[PDB]
Amino acid sequence: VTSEQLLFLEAWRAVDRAYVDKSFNGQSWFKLRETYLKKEPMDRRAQTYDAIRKLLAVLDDPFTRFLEPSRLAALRRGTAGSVTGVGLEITYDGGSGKDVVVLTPAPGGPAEKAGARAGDVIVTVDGTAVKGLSLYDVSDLLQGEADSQVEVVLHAPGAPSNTRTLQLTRQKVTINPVTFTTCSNVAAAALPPGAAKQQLGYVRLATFNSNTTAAAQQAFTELSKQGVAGLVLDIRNNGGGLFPAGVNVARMLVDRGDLVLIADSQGIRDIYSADGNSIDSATPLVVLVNRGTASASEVLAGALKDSKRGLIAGERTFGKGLIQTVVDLSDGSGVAVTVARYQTPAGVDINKIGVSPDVQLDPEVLPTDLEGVCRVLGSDAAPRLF
Repeated sequence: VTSEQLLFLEAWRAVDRAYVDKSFNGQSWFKLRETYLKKEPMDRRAQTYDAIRKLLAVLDDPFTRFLEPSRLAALRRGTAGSVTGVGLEITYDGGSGKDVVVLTPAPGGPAEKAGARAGDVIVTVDGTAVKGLSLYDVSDLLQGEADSQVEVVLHAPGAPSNTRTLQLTRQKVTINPVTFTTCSNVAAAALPPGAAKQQLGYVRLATFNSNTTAAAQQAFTELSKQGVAGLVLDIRNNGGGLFPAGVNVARMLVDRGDLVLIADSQGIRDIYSADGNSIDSATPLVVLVNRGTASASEVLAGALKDSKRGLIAGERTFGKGLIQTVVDLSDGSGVAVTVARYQTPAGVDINKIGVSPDVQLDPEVLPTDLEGVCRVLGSDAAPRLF
């Protein structure tokens, strides 16, 4: 057994042990391993890399890929530079014919500005058809020199005809995780049953990152302090990002019971529950969501709904429920692998299904800016949130 063969095996093993589906997409994982060891050239590192890649492909899971030591490192050093993008976070389609689609059009970003919406299929990036490419490959296409341009062609799902050809200028897009306000003189159409007052606390979590937690905490604390009659938690177009932030937020609102299950073809492998340490467990709550509501955000929504902590209003969410992790190799290289799936507290997959609203509403109706928000809520055509 050579060093190179030993390395290929670390990769094969990473999947053998961690993969989400222990039937390996109806393939004999073990048979593959032996076959490859006998048939695939692996005398030089570069070739062992090709072998791993070839191996990973049989699973037919676009999220599962191999990463070379440099790319891994660079992923890691990540976010920094004059490297800029177009305000687009991506993922693959919720039922894979293939497709790379928009996950999140960053608020006030180029893509956003141009009309790109969550869920839109990306056909090409500067002439190259992106279908089936690694998300890493795609990110690279969209990324580039500061203030430079790139052509993105997209179409609405199921309408390859209805395409739009975006000419985008690459620029850093700073984003804020949390904003909130108190809306006063709120219309009644918008108040929870029996509101002592016409005031709603509004909390906008546009993103789940490392800053979300502290800002959300503070927000709920103040609002509770003010005794608003109801809370509006807006997670529309929030790609999810940081899972832990999603859980911390949910613990702020739900004081007991289960929040989210981590499952695979084995059964439940892990679970996250309330820790009892909430900020507000009593003010009536409504959560705004939409098709751009994904991953950690959907976990939050699911927890709020299933526990009966709040109603869900808007339109069904993204349905992005897979969990990928990177397994590092001795190499310094790594295998990004899908290892689990989020399920709601009720035992339902987030993947494909998403979170469904209790109050079906046009998710467009409400603005995202504080002023505009209070304006629509305190008005004649204020949405019937509750």
